[PDB]
Amino acid sequence: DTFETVRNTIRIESEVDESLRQLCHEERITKETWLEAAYLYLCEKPEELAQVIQLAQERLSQRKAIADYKRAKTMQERFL
Amino acid sequence: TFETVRNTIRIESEVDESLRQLCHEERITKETWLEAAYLYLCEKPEELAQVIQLAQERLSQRKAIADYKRAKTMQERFL
Repeated sequence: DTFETVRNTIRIESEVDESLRQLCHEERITKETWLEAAYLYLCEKPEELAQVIQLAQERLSQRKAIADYKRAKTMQERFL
Repeated sequence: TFETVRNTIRIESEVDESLRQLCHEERITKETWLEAAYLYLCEKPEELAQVIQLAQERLSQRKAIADYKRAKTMQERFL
């Protein structure tokens, strides 16, 4: 049947990753599959997915900060 | 003429705890030191441009730390 698969590389915060990876192992699931289940479940619970979205971009905005921190702290030692 | 301006300062934690340790064991106050630091470095352009650059980063540093603090704290009750 028509069931292709698409490959992309994913980076997750360590504390969350080694907990999701533990849940996927705790229940005989795959990381790529738990994401699929969540996305299909939330996509049909729209008032709930809206909260996930704002949480996601607030995690990305959070991510830029942790990066921009090291962006500068590295640039500091180039002068200190 | 001689006047003084009363600016409130917010110094990074590790450095502040180190300047106060310097001035206490030197018979100095951190504000006179700041006067001395500026008066020294401004007469020496090439080194000024460096402490400018170190500052430019020292501020980008803390303003990035500010973006993080606000992002998590809004997540914290966003659940």
